[PDB]
Amino acid sequence: GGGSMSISILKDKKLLIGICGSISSVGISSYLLYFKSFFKEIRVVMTKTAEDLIPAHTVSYFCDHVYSEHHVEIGRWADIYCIIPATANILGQTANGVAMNLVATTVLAHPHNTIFFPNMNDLMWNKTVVSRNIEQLRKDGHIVIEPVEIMAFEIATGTRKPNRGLITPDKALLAIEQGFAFYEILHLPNLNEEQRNAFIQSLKDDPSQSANLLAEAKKLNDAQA
Amino acid sequence: ILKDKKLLIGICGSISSVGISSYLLYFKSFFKEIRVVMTKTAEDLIPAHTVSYFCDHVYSEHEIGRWADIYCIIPATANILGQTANGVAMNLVATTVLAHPHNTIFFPNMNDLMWNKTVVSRNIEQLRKDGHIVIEPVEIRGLITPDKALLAIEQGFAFYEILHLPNLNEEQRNAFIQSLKDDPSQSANLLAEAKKLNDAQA
Amino acid sequence: KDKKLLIGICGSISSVGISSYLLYFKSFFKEIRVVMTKTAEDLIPAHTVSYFCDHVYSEHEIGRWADIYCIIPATANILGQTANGVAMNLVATTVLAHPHNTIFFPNMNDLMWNKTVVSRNIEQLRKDGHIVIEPVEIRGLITPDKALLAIEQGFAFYEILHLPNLNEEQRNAFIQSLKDDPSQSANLLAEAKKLNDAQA
Amino acid sequence: GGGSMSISILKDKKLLIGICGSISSVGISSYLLYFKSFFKEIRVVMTKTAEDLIPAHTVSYFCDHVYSEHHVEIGRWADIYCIIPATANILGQTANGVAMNLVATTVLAHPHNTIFFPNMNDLMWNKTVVSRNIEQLRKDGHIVIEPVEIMAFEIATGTRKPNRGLITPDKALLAIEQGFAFYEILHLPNLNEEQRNAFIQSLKDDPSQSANLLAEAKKLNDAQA
Ligand SMILES: Cc1cc2nc3c(=O)[nH]c(=O)nc-3n(C[C@H](O)[C@H](O)[C@H](O)COP(=O)(O)OP(=O)(O)OC[C@H]3O[C@@H](n4cnc5c(N)ncnc54)[C@H](O)[C@@H]3O)c2cc1C
Ligand SMILES: Cc1cc2nc3c(=O)[nH]c(=O)nc-3n(C[C@H](O)[C@H](O)[C@H](O)COP(=O)(O)OP(=O)(O)OC[C@H]3O[C@@H](n4cnc5c(N)ncnc54)[C@H](O)[C@@H]3O)c2cc1C
Ligand SMILES: Cc1cc2nc3c(=O)[nH]c(=O)nc-3n(C[C@H](O)[C@H](O)[C@H](O)COP(=O)(O)OP(=O)(O)OC[C@H]3O[C@@H](n4cnc5c(N)ncnc54)[C@H](O)[C@@H]3O)c2cc1C
Ligand SMILES: Cc1cc2nc3c(=O)[nH]c(=O)nc-3n(C[C@H](O)[C@H](O)[C@H](O)COP(=O)(O)OP(=O)(O)OC[C@H]3O[C@@H](n4cnc5c(N)ncnc54)[C@H](O)[C@@H]3O)c2cc1C
Repeated sequence: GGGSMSISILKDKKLLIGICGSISSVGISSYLLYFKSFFKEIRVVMTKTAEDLIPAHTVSYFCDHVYSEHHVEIGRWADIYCIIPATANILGQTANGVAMNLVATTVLAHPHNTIFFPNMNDLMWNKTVVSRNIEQLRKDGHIVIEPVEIMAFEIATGTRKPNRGLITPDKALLAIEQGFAFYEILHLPNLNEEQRNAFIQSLKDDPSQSANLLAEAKKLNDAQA
Repeated sequence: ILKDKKLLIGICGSISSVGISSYLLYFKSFFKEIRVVMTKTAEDLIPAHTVSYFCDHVYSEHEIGRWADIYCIIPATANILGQTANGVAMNLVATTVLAHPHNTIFFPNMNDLMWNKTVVSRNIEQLRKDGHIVIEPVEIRGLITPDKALLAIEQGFAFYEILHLPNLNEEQRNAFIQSLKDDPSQSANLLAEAKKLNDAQA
Repeated sequence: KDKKLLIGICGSISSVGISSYLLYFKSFFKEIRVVMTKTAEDLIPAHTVSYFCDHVYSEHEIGRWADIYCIIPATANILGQTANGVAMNLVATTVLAHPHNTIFFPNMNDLMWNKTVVSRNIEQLRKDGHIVIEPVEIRGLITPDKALLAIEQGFAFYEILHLPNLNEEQRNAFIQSLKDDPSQSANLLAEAKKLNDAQA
Repeated sequence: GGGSMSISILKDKKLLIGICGSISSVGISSYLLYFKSFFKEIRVVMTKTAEDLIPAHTVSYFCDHVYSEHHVEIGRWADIYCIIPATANILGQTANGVAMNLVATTVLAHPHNTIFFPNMNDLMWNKTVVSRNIEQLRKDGHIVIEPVEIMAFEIATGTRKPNRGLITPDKALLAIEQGFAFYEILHLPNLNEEQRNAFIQSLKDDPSQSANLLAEAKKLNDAQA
């Protein structure tokens, strides 16, 4: 199924997007504008390197507000906290509980969990620490959306090298929907392990079903209070 | 037939400048060398250091007309059209139009409202009467895609080159032009045939 | 006629008194915003002008926000820019970004006013659909009340001239009554719209 | 054997040296100048604290170029990336995949592995986290050259306390040669565990043999393709 199918569950949600210092951040509007018609309100928090690549005044044209590091309530303001693109550095900080910029701090100050969208060249992606930190973030309850292997321009080399890049805005929207349904189903009180793994396994096989799955998981929740 | 030429791209203060990389990278495999000159508003939207990752050099408002073999302004604002159409040159982008030998290819980009303003159409027609080329935008009204932009650049180069062949006559001149306005992907084959009829009639 | 009015201030000494106009316009329009050039800000700070209107746009959207865009006072430079399609400051740009036409209130000394290029730019602006209110010989601005009457008259001019499914008869009938009583603009235009939809 | 014996393998190599905020950085010229006659080209990337101790304009007198934090291609530019002197902080960042300055980022963006030269007083060296991070860097494939116990001036105390200091420029040059031969031999395709451990064990017993060892390990590589 498609991406614009579980729109229901994002209709009233506040989305906070953290932008890190990756060259793909220059194109973040393609994500922002696409998300704009699905959430109640979208705000952005940026690192300094992201601001050096693309100014906060530019990003503000594509969302409701931009938080710059020159704001500790934004983690509670957001219903969904998504970091895209996420650098190896933000993964290292968040996986190790270090919070030196507002994006990494928002991970700790945000109530539930964070959805990361890593983006780096294949060289950095194959470093041991990066994989270790990804797996630590996953074990701590955060969600790390896998990038796709493509041949993109390498800023460093001026030629096309192998790069681990972002999924399209619709596949990202599906990833956010799926992840939200993941956390909500995982933390429903009046359910047992078999029904919970039943709802989770069908989310990993068809994420466009998130709306229908979550909607049914809530009604089996109250029926079993 | 552009692998020999130096391409200079001037960026003006439009939000579409944030996507200029999509053009720069695409052009990179067709021209000998691509450099960029920016306005201050364009730099405020997207820094010159960011653009530099996608080209050979970026000239900021902090010679280049003669360096370029082809000068393309993309995106072009209404203001840059008003300046160039009236011979006013207050930033480096407009000045390069005056300092560049031959003609300039403009890629205007504006909302549908500004495009229908009388002064804007007047300035477009003035630029066209002065020998410059103004590429029409499409409805998606935005800029054409990088592949169509490349075809338009090629077509414009072939236009100016055929129009300024010395020992050729009006009928064959419009003959080479009319087949370019009907098939721009033939620019390589037509221009190559126009030069060999040139020396054959010396 | 509770439309939104945007006023552009150019670098003229008369800008120091722009409040006398703003306040007067404020007593007719419910919402008034101002956009300034840098020179106008050097003469009178934007924070000072902000005491007399709802918001001041500085050089440190608004064309579509405004229903009526009026440049007062307008310098020779702003006339040269707007007449030639050149937009180098926010005031001149708003002329291009505004959906309809602009009302200019030129203010300059008689020397600059009698220069050929200035008259040429005025006539070019008029030929392009913009309205240029004539100054008085003192060459200064008309009083605020007459300025408000001129703004109403100009707005109704453009609105009546562009009625789609209405004919030259009723259109010239609504126009001739505007040149004789501009304070009737609100009553005239309101009657022109209802004859509009009645003749769809 | 001596240090100027395996010069062959550095003749065509580009060396990037990262300087961290240690007082020994004030004397880095003794290393730079000594290395200058052995590599094709030597560039430097500095942290802010290193720049506070010794200005980048001063270091530029002793190498080909100085990268200051006020440059993501330098990791691919370098053939060999060496961090000297390395602070406890740079070890903490690199061991945990955190990249907040250009030196630590270059570790991730550099294609192979990094050779660290730690330098700190004996007090910091005996902290548990420092040893843990050293061992983590070693387990992740990086090389950490051991400092030597001496009695040096303590900036903090104005008297001589025990300090863990750098090896001489020639022993460092040997360490770089040895480490380069280590990685190259470790990643030769057409070799088996017994021949590889044979080449490695003789590198740990005589590093001045690196040139002869690597040269032979390549010719047994192609002979076994
Ligand atoms: C053009 C370019 C593209 C890049 N693309 C990628 C990529 O796709 N993937 C990838 O993994 N890496 C990439 N990097 C490297 C990455 O930017 C560095 O690792 C950087 O240090 C991490 O940036 P960040 O936005 O995650 O955090 P940053 O906020 O950038 O943290 C480091 C930077 O922030 C500033 N800073 C100062 N104090 C602090 C503080 N207390 N907390 C936080 N920041 C501080 C510093 O000036 C420093 O440059 C790129 C670098 C460049 C120059
Ligand atoms: C987000 C945004 C998007 C826009 N998109 C479009 C569009 O698609 N189409 C369109 O026609 N118009 C657009 N405009 C309006 C356009 O930017 C203005 O008309 C502007 O004056 C055009 O500038 P330019 O890039 O043509 O040349 P510029 O060189 O930008 O023209 C002069 C401008 O540059 C700055 N500048 C020049 N020299 C200096 C200096 N020495 N110091 C400081 N500042 C200096 C000034 O602030 C001035 O506004 C847009 C404006 C904005 C804010
Ligand atoms: C005391 C005083 C009295 C005046 N009286 C009159 C009058 O009676 N009538 C009249 O018509 N005018 C008057 N002017 C304005 C003056 O005559 C000029 O015409 C002035 O440049 C008008 O500009 P502006 O008001 O439109 O402001 P703006 O359009 O903002 O003027 C442009 C300003 O930006 C700066 N600038 C320079 N280069 C650039 C660039 N490339 N891009 C952007 N900005 C640039 C300049 O310093 C200049 O002041 C007066 C000015 C002063 C100081
Ligand atoms: C004179 C002196 C000598 C020292 N000698 C030693 C030694 O021999 N061994 C040892 O282990 N420690 C030493 N230290 C302590 C060490 O400098 C600190 O731990 C320091 O924070 C690490 O410096 P660095 O060069 O590794 O990284 P730094 O780049 O120095 O990181 C911290 C410093 O960088 C600046 N900074 C700001 N934002 C960022 C960012 N996003 N990323 C990186 N840096 C940022 C800060 O101003 C801060 O002071 C010494 C300190 C001093 C003052």
